[PDB]
Amino acid sequence: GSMCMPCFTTDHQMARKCDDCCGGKGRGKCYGPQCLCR
Repeated sequence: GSMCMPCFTTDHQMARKCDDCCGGKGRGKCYGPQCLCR
């Protein structure tokens, strides 16, 4: 699908994980339930 991985509000480190999925610092955004690569 569009998302690299989910974003869950209950994971306080979701932003870091989403960046990891998307290849590093600043590369992913949590937008609602989806981590999307910028």
